Amino acid sequence: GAMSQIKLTPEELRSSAQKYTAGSQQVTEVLNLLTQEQAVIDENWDGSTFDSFEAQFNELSPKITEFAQLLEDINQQLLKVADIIEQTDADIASQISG
Amino acid sequence: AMSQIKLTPEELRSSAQKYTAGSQQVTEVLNLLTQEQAVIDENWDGSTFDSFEAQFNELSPKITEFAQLLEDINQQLLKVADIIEQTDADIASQISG
Repeated sequence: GAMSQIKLTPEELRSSAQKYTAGSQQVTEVLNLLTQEQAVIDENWDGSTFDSFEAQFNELSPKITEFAQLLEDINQQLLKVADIIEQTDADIASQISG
Repeated sequence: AMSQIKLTPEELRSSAQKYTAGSQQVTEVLNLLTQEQAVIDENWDGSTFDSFEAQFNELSPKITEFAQLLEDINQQLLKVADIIEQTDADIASQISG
């Protein structure tokens, strides 16, 4: 099971996790910023010139939100797994006598 | 249809900069974490992480498309700013001359 299958240490799992949460946050910020820019362009440039970019942005936008959410979910899984593994090491050290 | 475009060339260019910067940032995150997904895959035997792998893989091409869209918007904003800037110059010269 996992104790056999996982080769990353708790520390390695935590270092990987940090990359995912930082990327989640960065993606969210980009999307939030450019959502505002899209609205500014829409309001301050009358007509249909950017209608196709508007539709494409709006179609992709929820995928970007999902991606940010996925990256954060992965951070949480890796942190939780790291804690379970670290406690396993401690429990073997305390409970096993060999 | 009004002809008026309320954003000035300078304003259009400031917005374009945000699109291309955002594009780069999204691509960097996808690059870094594509590589980290392969680390996890190689260092976690079996199928336990398979769903997170599938979820990442399904979204990845959309992320690449998004980053390209952002670059495309940048490019067209710069093009429109240049058209407007010439027009502004031609009107200013016409009125002053």
